[PDB]
Amino acid sequence: GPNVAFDIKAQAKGVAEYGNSIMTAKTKPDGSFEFNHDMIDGVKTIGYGKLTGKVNHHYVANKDGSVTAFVDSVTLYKYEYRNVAQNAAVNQNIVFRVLTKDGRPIFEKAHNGNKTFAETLNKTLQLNLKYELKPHASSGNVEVFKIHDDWVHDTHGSALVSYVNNN
Amino acid sequence: GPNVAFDIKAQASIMTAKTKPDGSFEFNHDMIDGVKTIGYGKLTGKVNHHYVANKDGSVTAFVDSVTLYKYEYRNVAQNNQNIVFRVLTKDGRPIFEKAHNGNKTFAETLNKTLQLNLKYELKPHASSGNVEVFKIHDDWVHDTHGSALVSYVNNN
Repeated sequence: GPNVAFDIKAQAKGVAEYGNSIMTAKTKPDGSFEFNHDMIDGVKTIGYGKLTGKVNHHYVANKDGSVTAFVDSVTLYKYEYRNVAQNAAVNQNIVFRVLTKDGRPIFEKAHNGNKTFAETLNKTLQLNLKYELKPHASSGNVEVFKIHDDWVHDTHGSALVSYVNNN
Repeated sequence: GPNVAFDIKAQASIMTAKTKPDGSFEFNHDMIDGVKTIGYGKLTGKVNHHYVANKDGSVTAFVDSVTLYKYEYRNVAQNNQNIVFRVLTKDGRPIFEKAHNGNKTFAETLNKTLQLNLKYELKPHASSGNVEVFKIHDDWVHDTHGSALVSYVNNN
């Protein structure tokens, strides 16, 4: 039967590809995963974010030692954020987004980073991918969704005129 | 005839003069980065107003419209930054929007007149108070955008 190593990881859009932005998720072989990120304000850590989910996949072993990996879909369960300290970039806000491979947003959460919370997504995104894998073959890195974790600084203002009759 | 003091200010980073009594103005703003200023923005325009003296001592200030000429940006320090400058009417309709990364110097021409059609009948020492004539957004995003990537290796 199969002898497949599964992983999931997150890499920031650079180009980069020097490997420094890569975060490996805690995973199980059934596809379960969990990403943890430190949120920086940026004098120190103000909180920890956690995205949980599961890749739905299954494997068929062949006689010759090759295997077929079916990557059916990927489910996102929760996004949680645990505030630890007060945000000292006090006019900046955080936006966390998850999007499909194709750029379509499916979750968005804007917040100031000072409140703990948990949001439930329970969103399954269909992939229907198949990798025919010879001995020692790798699928390589296959995007299954996108992530945005942004700092927003919004100086919103208005132009005010005034007139005084000095007589 | 008319003795009226005109002013224009920004309230909510956005500094407020220069101003001339004919209504011309410019707004200057600094983009900050850390505490090492990256560049300077400047928005120029003119308020279109005029004054009618009454026998009373009283004056009517007609605030007809405001014209926006240009938005200029000057990069002073080189270098994942989206910066967006917007101008909107006092009612919330965007009339100009510029996204940029901050590394290039540029000028955009707006030449937009926003009709105001306001009138303040001003008795001696009366004041219009603060009248909003348009809005500005000088937003700044630090992007960390990426992908979740799965991988499968056949270890046979």
